[PDB]
Amino acid sequence: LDLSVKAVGWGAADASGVLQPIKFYRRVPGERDVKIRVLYSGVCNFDMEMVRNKWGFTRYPYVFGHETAGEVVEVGSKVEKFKVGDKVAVGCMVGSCGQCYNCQSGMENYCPEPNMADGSVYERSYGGCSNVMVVDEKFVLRWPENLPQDKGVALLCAGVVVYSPMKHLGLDKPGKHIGVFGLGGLGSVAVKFIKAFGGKATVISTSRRKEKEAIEEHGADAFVVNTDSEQLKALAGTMDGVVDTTPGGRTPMSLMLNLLKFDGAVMLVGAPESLFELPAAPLIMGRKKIIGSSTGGLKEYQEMLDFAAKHNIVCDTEVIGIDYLSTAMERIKNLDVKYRFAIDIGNTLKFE
Amino acid sequence: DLSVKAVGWGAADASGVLQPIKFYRRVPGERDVKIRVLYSGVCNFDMEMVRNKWGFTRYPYVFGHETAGEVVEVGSKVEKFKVGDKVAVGCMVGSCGQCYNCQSGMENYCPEPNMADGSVYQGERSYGGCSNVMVVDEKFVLRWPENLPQDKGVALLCAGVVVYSPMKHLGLDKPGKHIGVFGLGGLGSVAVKFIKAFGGKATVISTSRRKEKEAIEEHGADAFVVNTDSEQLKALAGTMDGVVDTTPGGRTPMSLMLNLLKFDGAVMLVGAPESLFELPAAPLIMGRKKIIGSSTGGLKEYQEMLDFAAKHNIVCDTEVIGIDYLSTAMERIKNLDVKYRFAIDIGNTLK
Ligand SMILES: NC(=O)c1ccc[n+]([C@@H]2O[C@H](COP(=O)([O-])OP(=O)(O)OC[C@H]3O[C@@H](n4cnc5c(N)ncnc54)[C@H](OP(=O)(O)O)[C@@H]3O)[C@@H](O)[C@H]2O)c1
Ligand SMILES: NC(=O)c1ccc[n+]([C@@H]2O[C@H](COP(=O)([O-])OP(=O)(O)OC[C@H]3O[C@@H](n4cnc5c(N)ncnc54)[C@H](OP(=O)(O)O)[C@@H]3O)[C@@H](O)[C@H]2O)c1
Ligand SMILES: [Zn+2]
Ligand SMILES: [Zn+2]
Ligand SMILES: [Zn+2]
Ligand SMILES: [Zn+2]
Repeated sequence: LDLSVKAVGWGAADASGVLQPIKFYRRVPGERDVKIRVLYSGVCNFDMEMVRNKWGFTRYPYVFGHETAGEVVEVGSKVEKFKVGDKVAVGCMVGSCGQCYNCQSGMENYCPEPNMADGSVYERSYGGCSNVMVVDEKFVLRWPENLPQDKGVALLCAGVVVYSPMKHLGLDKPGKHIGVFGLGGLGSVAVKFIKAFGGKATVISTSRRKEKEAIEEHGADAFVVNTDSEQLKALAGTMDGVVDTTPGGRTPMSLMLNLLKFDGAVMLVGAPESLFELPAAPLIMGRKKIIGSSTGGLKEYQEMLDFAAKHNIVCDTEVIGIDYLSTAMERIKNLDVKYRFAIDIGNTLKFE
Repeated sequence: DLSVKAVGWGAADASGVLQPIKFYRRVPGERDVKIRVLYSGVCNFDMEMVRNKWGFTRYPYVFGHETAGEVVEVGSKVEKFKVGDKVAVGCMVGSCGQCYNCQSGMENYCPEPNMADGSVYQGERSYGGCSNVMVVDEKFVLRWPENLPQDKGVALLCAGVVVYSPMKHLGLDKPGKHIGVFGLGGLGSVAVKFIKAFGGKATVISTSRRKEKEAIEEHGADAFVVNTDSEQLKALAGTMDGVVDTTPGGRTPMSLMLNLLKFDGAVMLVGAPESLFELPAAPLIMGRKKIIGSSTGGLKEYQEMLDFAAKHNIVCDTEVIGIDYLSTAMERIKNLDVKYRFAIDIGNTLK
């Protein structure tokens, strides 16, 4: 009896970054392992850049996927969390050292030795844009019954990235006024989380066309175009926090600091592109802070999903077949999707 | 009503030529404390303010945010201070008293602070503590601990509070923490001494190789590194819970300070802003690191800081001078030729 787990995934074989199918094996499920039939895989800006090795974290062959939703088809004998049939998800990590202070305190995303699903080096692994995953139960998330997997799968990226810093800073309280720069996947979900927390959300966007969806769909309290200097001046000193989802350096730090109240925080989550110019005087005079954040701990992933489910929050998602992946990447780059693609792996990814 | 006849030192205009300035203080109201000034600290801030370096200076200008003296009179409703008590006044003599910051004891972040030296941070016209007498609302008067000398201690009102406040806010005032300190002057040296007394570890990064001995032997630093020693700094990557930057803003690379931090580390900027920092986002994001600024402290923090310094016998290295040396002292302050602060003996030399 051949036990091996045959898999196929999409990514790049070479540094050229040309998208291709990649055949490989998953390990046989150990006693604590969960074998997952992948139903949906999110794709985002991060994946699009990783395939071209924008940041030097990519090892080839490279199968992307840090946004994975599926169903349990097999469990190891000592698995307690999940049974066959259960809907589950996997985020950016499939392992950590488990003995460092970060791991002990539930911040596995800041383990010095993370085991990334897509194998990014910042074990040799293949990501969730594949037919099947085998993952230790610790790193598998329970999927809430009331969330659809197709529209929800992007929460694993869009959701956790914004939820984690807001919780860390204690901004997830009623009454807080939070500004959000850039209304894409992260931006839109941030607005929806802020409203559900009982806060007030202001959107600053480069796209005037997004006013309607910001106000009418996401429930933002205000929408401001980034070039509207007089309106931005008027919002000086009004925000408990600012969430910057724009590429690092594309929004002036001086603007973001000026919008903050005393003790306010700028939360940088966007991909670094260029240096910020940082004036010290606003930080010092206002005891303001700038903080960065990447993904979230395992607990935060689960809490985020449970929260989204409670308030019926999803990410605006376009569901596509695997054969459209090349075009999807182009649309991601051109900011021509509202706001994320989800790949229907379960129905469209096939062998040979 | 005006009453108390007063003399202070400062400048009449932007030339910054030091002179005596004659004025009157108000009669103590019911909540006021009249203070005979015994010592006044002077520092970089004062030296620059007299020349209006930053445009905050209103003339005539009598500096002094580091004032220690004794109570000679109190208003009828003051109970906390009695005649004869040793006291101090810091940078503020008033605030709006009704904003969230004021209510939560962070008067230094009131939108409408009343500065001792009258610097426009609006704000009421005032003359600072480099004067023979002060009249101050009891709320803004500090109790001076008996076991600290006023002459060597008065600089704590500036050097001490500025570094103590952010470390407390960030929870860095705990045993085991490793804190880096850029610039070993008044703030730097006192920071080291606080860090050690908190039970932490202090590394000093300085531009002056000659300060190695005093850093280790006098202040109790665990390590000393020259700022141009790239290889040593590389080796300290990822070791520090916090970095205190006392250098002028923009003089220390932000990339260096971020690189020195551990996961969840904080950069604390307290130095006078001079030029923009270049901020790379990647270290912040990857390490969940933070950059914060801080200015002076709340009234409670001033008092806690003094009480703490007293408990551990912490003072600032101070050169005590007469008022007639003030012109030369300003020059030495600018040339970084004092270890590390001047205190003026007002009580005995200002007539
Ligand atoms: N920290 C983490 O853990 C983490 C994890 C995943 C992703 N990220 C990063 O988070 C960022 C946002 O993710 P996303 O999926 O929402 O990205 P996205 O769809 O590529 O862009 C989000 C929005 O940012 C604004 N924007 C994009 N490019 C811009 C530019 N050059 N100048 C100014 N504004 C620009 C646009 O908003 P408007 O149309 O409103 O102007 C756009 O809709 C990306 O940089 C991504 O790499 C970070
Ligand atoms: N945030 C606040 O509330 C507040 C309040 C008062 C003062 N301050 C500011 O805090 C800073 C420190 O005060 P201080 O009285 O300790 O200052 P200082 O005696 O003028 O300078 C302190 C030390 O900083 C270093 N330094 C000075 N100029 C430098 C330069 N151009 N480049 C690099 N390093 C330089 C030197 O250390 P090394 O010899 O070791 O290199 C010097 O001994 C000043 O900028 C002061 O204005 C802030
Ligand atoms: Zn670990
Ligand atoms: Zn993603
Ligand atoms: Zn106030
Ligand atoms: Zn001072």
